[PDB]
Amino acid sequence: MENFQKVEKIGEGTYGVVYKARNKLTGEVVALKKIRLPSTAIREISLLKELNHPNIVKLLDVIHTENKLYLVFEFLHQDLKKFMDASALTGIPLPLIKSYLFQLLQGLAFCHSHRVLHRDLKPQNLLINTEGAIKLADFGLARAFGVPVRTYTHEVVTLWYRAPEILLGCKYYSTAVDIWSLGCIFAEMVTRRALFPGDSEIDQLFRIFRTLGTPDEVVWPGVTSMPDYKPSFPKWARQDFSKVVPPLDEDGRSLLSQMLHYDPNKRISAKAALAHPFFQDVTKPVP
Repeated sequence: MENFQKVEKIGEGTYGVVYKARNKLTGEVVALKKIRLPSTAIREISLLKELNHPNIVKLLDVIHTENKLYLVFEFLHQDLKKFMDASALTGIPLPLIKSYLFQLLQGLAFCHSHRVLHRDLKPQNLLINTEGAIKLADFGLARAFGVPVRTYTHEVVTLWYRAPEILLGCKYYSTAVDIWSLGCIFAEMVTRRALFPGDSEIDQLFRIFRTLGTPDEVVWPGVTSMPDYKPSFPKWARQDFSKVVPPLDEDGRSLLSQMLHYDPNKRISAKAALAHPFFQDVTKPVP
């Protein structure tokens, strides 16, 4: 490319490496992602150039050159995974949990209003600044290519944040998949512990059943007709959420419960969740 100077590698996303880089012409400091290459990828990333929102990482340009796709992004400060790790002793304060959950729902509501799914929400894919904003990153190829099992580095793509409709092998995905993922992140921010740390598809599903109870045709009409559903699934009782995410207050447990509804058609929308009593006292603090 020979137009930007790489200052440092800052990450490996699902599809490619990411560099802090400095535009040699504009002095501009960017995040530069490089994906090794097909034409469908390029056309899909181009639609992202229009998906602008304060809670989506700003895509500044897309360059198809030399069997490579470079994405130029605005430069933020750290991923949420690092901030959660850094905070494991103290715990992220609630108003900041509340602020971040508010902003992510705002980002999802925008995406979902334009029928764009993230499909791979997780702390690794959320970027914060010093200003106390949080942003959706690493999405837009999922509609076309789905979610790979592994990264370009052959790292395992975590299942901890996958909706059960996906794990049970439904091949048509609603916006509800993102709400599940965000519910998982919410609980993790509170408890400083992954809600459903599965290491396999069936291990992920059984962790979900152990906490929320095994779904049946009552809670989830059609579920036992899912492609990968087995009548031989063990039948666990639903657990008290007071056990699951202490010491989250009643409004939090109630929002979370609606975010982890088994039936994607009963699961709260981004837009509904923004109206939830849990956000009545919402503010905007910083790390």
